[PDB]
Amino acid sequence: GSALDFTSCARMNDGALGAKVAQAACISSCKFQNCGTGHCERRGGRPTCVCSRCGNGGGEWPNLPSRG
Repeated sequence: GSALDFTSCARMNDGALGAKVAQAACISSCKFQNCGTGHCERRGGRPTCVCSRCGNGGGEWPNLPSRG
């Protein structure tokens, strides 16, 4: 489909205003999928919306912590 964005956080590169739109769009979409929050993260040059603290999936582990 002819769309301006495929990801909620594409606007992250639309200036400071875009940053707010990006984060807002991201956070909202995350909540809808049962995620505590959302933040715009760039992956492979791609400005993607990544949800943090999700019910099923966790979030992220860059340092890789312990289990318990």
